[PDB]
Amino acid sequence: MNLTELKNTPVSELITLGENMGLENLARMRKQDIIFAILKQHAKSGEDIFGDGVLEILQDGFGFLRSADSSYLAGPDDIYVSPSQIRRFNLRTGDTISGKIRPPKEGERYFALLKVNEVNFDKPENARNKILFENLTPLHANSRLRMERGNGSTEDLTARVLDLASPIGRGQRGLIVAPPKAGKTMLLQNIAQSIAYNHPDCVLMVLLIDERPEEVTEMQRLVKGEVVASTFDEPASRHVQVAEMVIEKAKRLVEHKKDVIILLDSITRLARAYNTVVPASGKVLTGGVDANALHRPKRFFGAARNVEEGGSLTIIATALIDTGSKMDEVIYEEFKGTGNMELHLSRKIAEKRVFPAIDYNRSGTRKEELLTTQEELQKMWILRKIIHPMGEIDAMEFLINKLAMTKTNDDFFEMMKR
Amino acid sequence: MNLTELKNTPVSELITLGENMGLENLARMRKQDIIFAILKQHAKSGEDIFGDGVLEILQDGFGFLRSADSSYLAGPDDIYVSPSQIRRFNLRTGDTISGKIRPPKEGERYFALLKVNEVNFDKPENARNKILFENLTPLHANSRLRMERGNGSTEDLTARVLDLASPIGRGQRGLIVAPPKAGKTMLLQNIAQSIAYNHPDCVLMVLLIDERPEEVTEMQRLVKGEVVASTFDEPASRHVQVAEMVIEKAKRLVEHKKDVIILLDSITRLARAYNTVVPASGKVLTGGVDANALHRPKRFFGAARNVEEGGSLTIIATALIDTGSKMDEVIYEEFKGTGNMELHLSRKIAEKRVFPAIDYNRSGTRKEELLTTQEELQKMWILRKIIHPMGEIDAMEFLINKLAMTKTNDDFFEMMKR
Ligand SMILES: Nc1nc2c(ncn2[C@@H]2O[C@H](COP(=O)(O)OP(=O)(O)OP(=O)(O)O)[C@@H](OP(=O)(O)OP(=O)(O)O)[C@H]2O)c(=O)[nH]1
Ligand SMILES: [Mg+2]
Repeated sequence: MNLTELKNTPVSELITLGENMGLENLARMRKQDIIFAILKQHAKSGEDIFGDGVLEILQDGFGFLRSADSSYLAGPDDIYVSPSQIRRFNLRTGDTISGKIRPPKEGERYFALLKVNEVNFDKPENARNKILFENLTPLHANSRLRMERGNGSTEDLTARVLDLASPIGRGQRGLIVAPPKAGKTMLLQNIAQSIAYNHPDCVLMVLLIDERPEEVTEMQRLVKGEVVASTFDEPASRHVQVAEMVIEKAKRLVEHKKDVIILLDSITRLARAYNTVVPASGKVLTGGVDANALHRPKRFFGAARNVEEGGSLTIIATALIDTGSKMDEVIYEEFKGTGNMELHLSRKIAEKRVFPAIDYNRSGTRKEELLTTQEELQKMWILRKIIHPMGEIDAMEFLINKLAMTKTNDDFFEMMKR
Repeated sequence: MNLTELKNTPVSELITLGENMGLENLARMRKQDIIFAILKQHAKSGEDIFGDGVLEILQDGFGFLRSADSSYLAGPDDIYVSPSQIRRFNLRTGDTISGKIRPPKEGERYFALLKVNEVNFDKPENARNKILFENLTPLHANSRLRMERGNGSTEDLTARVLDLASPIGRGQRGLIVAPPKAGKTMLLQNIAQSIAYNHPDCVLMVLLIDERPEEVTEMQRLVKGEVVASTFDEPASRHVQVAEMVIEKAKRLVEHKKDVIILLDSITRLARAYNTVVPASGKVLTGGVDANALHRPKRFFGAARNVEEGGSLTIIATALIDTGSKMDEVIYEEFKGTGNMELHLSRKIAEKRVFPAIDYNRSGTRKEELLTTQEELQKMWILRKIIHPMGEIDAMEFLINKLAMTKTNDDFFEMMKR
């Protein structure tokens, strides 16, 4: 029996399946309780069960395989694995493990792994000789990630506008400056769709911190891939835990020669959660924040890199400014010159209901010549020269108007070449 | 007899009933005590006493059927339900149980439930199979709640202004930012009347926290619905208990595919009560608040959603700003991004005796395309474009002057189009 099959099924179908098996009252308790009871009954039946999850090390030394469909939330059905297994097969937090599951015997409040048959989509033995994450050297991004949809639809307009504004490559550490009511989500959704279509091989995971519960559903419906989020109901501990699990899973994927892309929703929310969770170091920085608090956001953000051996790790993050909270621009002043590429959004442009509201003159990337070719580089340079004089809002209007008349980016290339 | 109808009777009628029943004193006791005495005297002869109430589950195992007449205050007349009944029918806190009761026996001082005949306005068997609230899928609000009644009276001006400014829908999570002496109570009263008029099907509850005793009675005599309040002369535990009972009752009602609307007089007062009642976690933010504390009010605020299966939970809570306290400031600080609808009251417009004192430029709703039609949305955009250059007080004066001339918002749009 497949645990993920039960998890993916709707709750009503789970209740009906349990009632067919029996168990009497099943509707009232949560989904995790339902799946736990159904799994226990099926194990009592005798048939072997196969389950998969993402491993995590707890402070007690034990391992837990959290599930992605629950946004890595601890639950009664969370498989728990002894440190003996971790010693037997070299494992750490973020690893994806699939195998047969032991029924919960006396003293077993959760399910446990009997035999492991898959580690990070690979055999257990082949995971021992892999190299850690930052043992691999950091290298400048060189392989361009093309996120032009190419269908000519209105959705592709923002993708190509950001592409000529500031190209994004594999392994880059992007940064988005998003004032309130600027279209941050309407940009993230398009970026996620472009990544999922143009580059299906790369693993796409979306991390949302301090989000509204209603937006999580639309994010997880629109994005083809893995969406994990922590709403504002959950404490800062949950935000930190989900962020750490996501970054560790990405690092483990990179170590396994996989290419993974992370679309972080907000650096500011993560930094606030980290400031809340960490103990005080005895020194209070400006704005009621801790020096040690700001370190772990840097640890999360700096993992974006183009590994010369196994692939890339791209982390696109968005910054919140002019929110009113002073810790927000404290975090901004911490990350002034950290991102490889920076895209700036403008509130005044968004006021006229013309989108995308970006500042083309400000938005740009460093060492762009590596990602693009010579012709693209000089074309971008002359475009910067010619749209440099006119105002940013008129610049955006002219850009969207001109890209509208052109089917693709090459049509624009030939248009400004004449 | 029925306990609820006895509770609804005035105190003098209760004393007369106790006297003609042949019971002495009953004058200087509280309402609950005289109710208990009357119930005991009638129970000595039987006649199958009835009673209903909202279930509050205590950690010891058993529960109590509180009444909304006393705003769920603990009293001698509360029905006592044993854990056996809570186990036979799956009952959680907030369930509305109605049935016959039995007189207390030797060794017990509370009336006990004898035979349940209604749970959540439904048969117990049907209520046992309901899906839990947490398993329901949140969604963006799409069904509008039109405040305007079209009467043309000067009271409808506030409703029409608010319909133009920040449209609301079933399942919204609204926030009213009100400085002191701006007119929040009158606005809440008007919203309650508009809801009771236009949408009689929705369940309307008005929750007042730390309110003055006279305002409580004013709201109870004005609002056509359920009003539960806890005055300032009560411990913060009382505020916490009342808020939790209200939210649990709302969740149970929503589980039955019902639309529930909750108007919260102050999220700031609720946050203060939670901060007082919660144990200190050792990390204290600016102003003396505990980061652990604000997790509980947020869970109250985050329950507002539009359930995909059916029903919705609208929560319109007022936030107090510029009250002269840093703790209230940080409480509002932690709550900006949670709401999908905001309405900003202005003291500058209030001091000129121009009402409603609504800051039109700084107030709005998120994703208004779903609630309103295309023509309504474009007309609203035209009006916003017209208003935007004006100052807040001039804009509100002009808007109210133009709005009073006609009767309905549609005719106002037609006139402005010309
Ligand atoms: N059709 C279209 N709309 C765009 C586009 N780009 C931006 N927008 C609009 O910009 C708004 C999105 O802003 P968000 O980033 O979602 O809001 P933020 O709070 O900054 O981030 P968050 O969603 O919390 O993570 C939406 O309008 P609101 O009604 O929510 O703003 P309004 O609320 O003023 O009515 C979008 O419709 C685009 O390319 N096409
Ligand atoms: Mg956001």
